[PDB]
Amino acid sequence: GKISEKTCCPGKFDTEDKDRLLQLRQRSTLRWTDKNPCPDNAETYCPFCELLGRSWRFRIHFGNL
RNA sequence: UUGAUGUCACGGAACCUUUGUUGUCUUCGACAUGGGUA
Ligand SMILES: [Zn+2]
Repeated sequence: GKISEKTCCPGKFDTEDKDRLLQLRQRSTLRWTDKNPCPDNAETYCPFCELLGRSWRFRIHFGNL
């Protein structure tokens, strides 16, 4: 879970409005800590939650190839 | 030409069955051609 001096929480992969999602994850998620995910109203998010884009508005946007 | 907090599709052998095989003496004789003369 270390990345530089920071440590990543488990991320969040849990959506209440399931029917929005065309696909749902069937595989298990890899684990590295017992700690809970970052709060949904936090200001500061760990690097994994930045990569997830959880921090019309994107933080990391992938274009098509 | 995607939409985003969730994609094991490297998650799936074009695989399985089917005889290029059955039948046949390297033999042997009468035939071609269209008129001619009253
Ligand atoms: Zn986090």
